[PDB]
Amino acid sequence: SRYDVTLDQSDAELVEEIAWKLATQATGRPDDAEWVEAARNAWHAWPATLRRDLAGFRRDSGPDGAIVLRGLPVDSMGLPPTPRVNGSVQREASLGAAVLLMTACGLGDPGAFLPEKNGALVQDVVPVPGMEEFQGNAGSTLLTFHNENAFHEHRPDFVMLLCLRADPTGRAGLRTACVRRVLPLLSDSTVDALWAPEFRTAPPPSFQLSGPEEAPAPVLLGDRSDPDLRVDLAATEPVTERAAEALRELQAHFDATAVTHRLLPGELAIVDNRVTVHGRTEFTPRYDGTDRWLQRTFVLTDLRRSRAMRPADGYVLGAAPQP
Ligand SMILES: [Cl-]
Ligand SMILES: [Cl-]
Ligand SMILES: [Fe+2]
Repeated sequence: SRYDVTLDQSDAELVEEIAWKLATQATGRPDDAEWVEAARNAWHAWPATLRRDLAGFRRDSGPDGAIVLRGLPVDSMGLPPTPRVNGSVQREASLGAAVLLMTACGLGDPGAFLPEKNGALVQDVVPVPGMEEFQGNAGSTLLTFHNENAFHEHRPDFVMLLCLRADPTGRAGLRTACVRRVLPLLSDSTVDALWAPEFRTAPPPSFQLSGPEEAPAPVLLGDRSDPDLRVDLAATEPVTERAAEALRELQAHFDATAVTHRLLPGELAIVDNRVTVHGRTEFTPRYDGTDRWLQRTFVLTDLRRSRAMRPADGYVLGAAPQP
């Protein structure tokens, strides 16, 4: 399978060397344009085999709309305890930030949203005490299936998750479900419903004090046989009864066809957010610094499209127009 790639020893050693040099020698820090520029240049030093694998995935993300690469460099012996605060982000140069931002520049460009993790390009995904029931990074309850930032016009094209520390408890796993697997299984009425403009996905309160009551829109987008989708099973509200039934059937088939991944250190999951939803199983964190630790970076395949939301042609998307 070209969607599960283990680095051979030589390639893993070359990537480690490149990542260390970037992390230690590049001027500035990960969120600075000059550091992203260094990562972009560093990406082109990677082994050609890996660049070819990623280019292949970008061109065709396959029936599960996801790839896992294994054997990437993480400083396990140097890793501090897993962070325990909401909004934990990687502001300082590190091996993890190097790996993520280099890969981001290979697939497109990294990006982030000002109202989410303060627009940090490399974001920690860790369980936070008191946030157990929360539908987000910090929770440890069941995270229902969603496209990342489904409400947003310039939502991530890819979501990348690098594992620094595995969940020691064995109950946590990333779940990904692709529309390619479910579409041929869906009943005709459900398919019709999903193409109809009968679903409202409002932005979360963090993204606006508020205004424009979101116009109803379809869940399925683009080609009839190979559509994209835009859904959040927590946030998307059906406007009609048939839309409600359709979401229930959609969820059922996501659950039935989802791939569940327990990531290990040095493993990088890349999800095609145009065709694949993700979620996470419930688990019981230890909250003792040994818990699951992933770092996340979003990729925009055509950064240019979001320029109106990126002051100074930066990597942080805000808002506006207005009139
Ligand atoms: Cl490209
Ligand atoms: Cl996992
Ligand atoms: Fe998510």
